[PDB]
Amino acid sequence: EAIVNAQPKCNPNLHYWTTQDEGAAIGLAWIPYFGPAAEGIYIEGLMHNQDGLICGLRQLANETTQALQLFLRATTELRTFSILNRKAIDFLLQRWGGTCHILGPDCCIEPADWTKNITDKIDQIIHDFV
Amino acid sequence: EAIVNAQPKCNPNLHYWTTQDEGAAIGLAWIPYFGPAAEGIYIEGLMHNQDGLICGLRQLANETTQALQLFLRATTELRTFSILNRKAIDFLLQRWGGTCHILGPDCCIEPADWTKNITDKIDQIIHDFV
Amino acid sequence: EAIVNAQPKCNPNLHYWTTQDEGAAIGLAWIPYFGPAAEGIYIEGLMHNQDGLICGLRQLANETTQALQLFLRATTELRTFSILNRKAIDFLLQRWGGTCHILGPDCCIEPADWTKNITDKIDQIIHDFV
Ligand SMILES: *[C@@H]1O[C@H](CO)[C@@H](O[C@@H]2O[C@H](CO)[C@@H](O[C@@H]3O[C@H](CO[C@H]4O[C@H](CO)[C@@H](O)[C@H](O)[C@@H]4O)[C@@H](O)[C@H](O)[C@@H]3O)[C@H](O)[C@H]2NC(C)=O)[C@H](O)[C@H]1NC(C)=O
Ligand SMILES: *[C@@H]1O[C@H](CO)[C@@H](O[C@@H]2O[C@H](CO)[C@@H](O[C@@H]3O[C@H](CO[C@H]4O[C@H](CO)[C@@H](O)[C@H](O)[C@@H]4O)[C@@H](O)[C@H](O)[C@@H]3O)[C@H](O)[C@H]2NC(C)=O)[C@H](O)[C@H]1NC(C)=O
Ligand SMILES: *[C@@H]1O[C@H](CO)[C@@H](O[C@@H]2O[C@H](CO)[C@@H](O[C@@H]3O[C@H](CO[C@H]4O[C@H](CO)[C@@H](O)[C@H](O)[C@@H]4O)[C@@H](O)[C@H](O)[C@@H]3O)[C@H](O)[C@H]2NC(C)=O)[C@H](O)[C@H]1NC(C)=O
Ligand SMILES: CSc1ccc2c(c1)N(CC[C@H]1CCCCN1C)c1ccccc1S2
Ligand SMILES: CSc1ccc2c(c1)N(CC[C@H]1CCCCN1C)c1ccccc1S2
Ligand SMILES: CSc1ccc2c(c1)N(CC[C@H]1CCCCN1C)c1ccccc1S2
Repeated sequence: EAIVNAQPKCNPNLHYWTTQDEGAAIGLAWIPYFGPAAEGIYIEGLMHNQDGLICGLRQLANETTQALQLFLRATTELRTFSILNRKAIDFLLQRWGGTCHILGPDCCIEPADWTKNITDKIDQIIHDFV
Repeated sequence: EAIVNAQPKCNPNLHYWTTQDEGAAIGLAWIPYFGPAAEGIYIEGLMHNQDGLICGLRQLANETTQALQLFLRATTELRTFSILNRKAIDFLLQRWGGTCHILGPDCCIEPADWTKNITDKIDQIIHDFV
Repeated sequence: EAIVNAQPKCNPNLHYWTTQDEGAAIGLAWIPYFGPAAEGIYIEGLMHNQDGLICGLRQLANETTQALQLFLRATTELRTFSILNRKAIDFLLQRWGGTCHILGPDCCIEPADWTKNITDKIDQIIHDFV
């Protein structure tokens, strides 16, 4: 489904903050006792609207809210950390949750290079005829 | 292993309640501020004992308790939400956790349709003989 | 990467404690009301330094701390239980997260036994010639 920004405005640039899971620690800075305080663990970056990604992203987050709110309504977990892990699992189950019928539309198996390994090796049983 | 109900009685019908992860929201009902209170988020349904599923299910839950209690004894999590996700992961690891030896018993790869794509395409190298 | 113990000493034996997820319960011992208290749920064992595993293990845990501390710094979860599950998911995504190109280096599909099922069944179309 296409994402069409339907907001009164779009800030086309995204000045973001995040954390780094394992920033190349400098010396002992990784030791909690010596390291940064809560305020100083953030990195920043600036992204522009190439391919319209920023305006699309603002619209996507907006459109995500209904399903996210409904998901939160139905869970009894107080804080939910597992959405991305569950999506990773669902990505795998959609592809590998059943028998992979080769050359079927729902089987992500490419036998290309290797059909050329047997059809190319027929001239070792037909052309080798003596 | 077969499930054999060994209870003094069986209620053969299951009047159930659950939640819907993303019920087709009507208007603004999905907004927590406007939506139902805790008591009003439930859907209901009624299932009968076709194939003996209800009596089997009551027995299954009964038999599950020992292993579930022992699992809970050994975890330090206060509330456990991850059992089904872990079972999904284990489903995948059992099938795809090693090398898939095609036509082996533990490899869920069907090369059927496509063995008929090469054995059917031999008459393009043997019957085409000129 | 090789693990080289660089500690002042190594205790070469590991007297360990753990829990058993589902110990073969004896009678009603699995019922929380009747079962062991927190102190009595542990099993023990003793492992020696065969293959240098114990000294390697002490070094591995030591070397793991930087990345583990940095991971903990960047999470907002108060208690983290999901590291091993996430590693299991990542194990699967590395192998099955894309299209599996058979006989490619990142495709864990063995067509061995079964290339001998078609190359062995050529003498049913070539040697059967009449
Ligand atoms: C995702 O993006 C959507 C588009 O920006 C957001 O839609 C907003 O939704 C709220 C309600 O949830 C609307 O607020 C209502 O506004 C009406 C009318 O407001 C004035 O404007 C009309 C002309 O449209 C005018 O004729 C009226 O007389 C009002 O003066 C109020 O009557 C309601 O009580 C209510 O306040 C927003 O207007 C609406 N925005 C737009 C641009 O349509 C949506 O909220 C976003 N989702 C999230 C989760 O943020
Ligand atoms: C799963 O289903 C099982 C089958 O319904 C449940 O088994 C129940 O287990 C409890 C103990 O955990 C038993 O309670 C005991 O009962 C005996 C005897 O009770 C009376 O009956 C005998 C005849 O059988 C009679 O001769 C006696 O004199 C008694 O008058 C008591 O002595 C014990 O102290 C204890 O209370 C249940 O009897 C038993 N039910 C059945 C139908 O066997 C099991 O509990 C279920 N699991 C869960 C987790 O719910
Ligand atoms: C993983 O294993 C590593 C190797 O065992 C551990 O390395 C330890 O790291 C701490 C700091 O994080 C060091 O403590 C420092 O020690 C120096 C010097 O101590 C004395 O020794 C030198 C000779 O090396 C001597 O010349 C000095 O005058 C000192 O008398 C202090 O100056 C610092 O203030 C600080 O205390 C350990 O020395 C170091 N151990 C070794 C064997 O190198 C590492 O800690 C382990 N990681 C975890 C998470 O446990
Ligand atoms: C469906 S994946 C997707 C969707 C939208 C955008 C992008 C990727 N990326 C990078 C992701 C970015 C997202 C926000 C947090 C920091 N990270 C790096 C980007 C790169 C350059 C300009 C704009 C954008 S927006
Ligand atoms: C091993 S999967 C399994 C095992 C037992 C039953 C069923 C599936 N289903 C539907 C599942 C049902 C379970 C309870 C919560 C609501 N959902 C829909 C069923 C359908 C119709 C009559 C009886 C049953 S019992
Ligand atoms: C990369 S997997 C790995 C790495 C190091 C060791 C081992 C496996 N095993 C068994 C695992 C053991 C680990 C500690 C908790 C209890 N369990 C059984 C072992 C067997 C016998 C002697 C030494 C060792 S150390």
